[PDB]
Amino acid sequence: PFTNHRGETLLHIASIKGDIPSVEYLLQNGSDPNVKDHAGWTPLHEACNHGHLKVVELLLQHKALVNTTGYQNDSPLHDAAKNGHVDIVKLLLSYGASRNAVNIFGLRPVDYTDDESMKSLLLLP
Repeated sequence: PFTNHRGETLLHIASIKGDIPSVEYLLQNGSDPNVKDHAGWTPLHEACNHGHLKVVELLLQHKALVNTTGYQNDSPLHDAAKNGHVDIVKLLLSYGASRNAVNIFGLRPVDYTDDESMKSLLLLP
């Protein structure tokens, strides 16, 4: 419940930073990873956007909802796809991330990449 003026918890902040010891300890001690700041971001959205694979994985192990819509209704998959984080796209998908989820613009994660390696995970062969 303790947040800064932007509604960010310590978990959000550690997830932005990719601070594994912090994320790990908070989650180990019962911090609910299903929590939004004022804008709509979950700690998972933040880790995916900033490329923090291990943090993403910890959040998922601790029951962070893989498909939650955040700011502009972006999924965690949007954030990872957007920012060219192929490893995180694979992980998210392995947890059941919705490949063709749409944000408020009606756009999919694939709509945010020209990368071949990224497109191959998000499209069918």
